[PDB]
Amino acid sequence: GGTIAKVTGPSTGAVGRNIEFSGKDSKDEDGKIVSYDWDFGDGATSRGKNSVHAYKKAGTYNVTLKVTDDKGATATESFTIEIKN
Repeated sequence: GGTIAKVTGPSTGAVGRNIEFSGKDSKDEDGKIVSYDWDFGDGATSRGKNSVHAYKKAGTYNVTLKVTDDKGATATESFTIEIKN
């Protein structure tokens, strides 16, 4: 009930194009979020509230964001993106 991850991005994209994802709307109800860990669903990862990824192959990818708060609690949320050739 405290901390929530939120993922903002496009539901579709194209192979080879840089796609911007944001965690900006993530929240700790009683403190601050200190880190943003992304997994783009193709083995790639990144850190930072606003992160970027290009997919190398068509597919449907489940992007996850794990946020950590200033109490060390974590929360994860998912976002599905369909990448066409």
